[PDB]
Amino acid sequence: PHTYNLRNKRALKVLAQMRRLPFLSCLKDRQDFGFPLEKVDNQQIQKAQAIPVLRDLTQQTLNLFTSKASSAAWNTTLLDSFCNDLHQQLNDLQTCPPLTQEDALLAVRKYFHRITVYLREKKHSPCAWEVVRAEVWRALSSSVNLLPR
Repeated sequence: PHTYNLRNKRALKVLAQMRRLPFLSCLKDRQDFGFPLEKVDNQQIQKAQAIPVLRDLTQQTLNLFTSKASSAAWNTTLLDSFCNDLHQQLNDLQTCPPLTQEDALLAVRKYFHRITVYLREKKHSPCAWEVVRAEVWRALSSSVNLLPR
């Protein structure tokens, strides 16, 4: 609960630094992605079941930002930092309305698929990448709501 928070702080700091475009540059590309955990309380999914969901979320985020398209869209030093942070998060997690755990996992999958399809359909424009970066930032910030303190 504690270490996930700390390294997620660092991940969010770097992901905010990765922004290249001024705010409000990409209005015509904005897109509701329907992140499935935006309103998911800790009463809904407990510690035993939140950890797999967080693990899959971290894994899919790492996969997204370690693609070749990502290497072409973002500063390489910041990418190194962000990807390393996500991977450390993954190692920590592996060391150990959506309702159940399986529903959460499947919904997270479809959400990252919507992100992939959006980027393809937008031909990886800088604005599409910025829309995705801000979306992932909000998802990562929301996700900490599934851990107790």
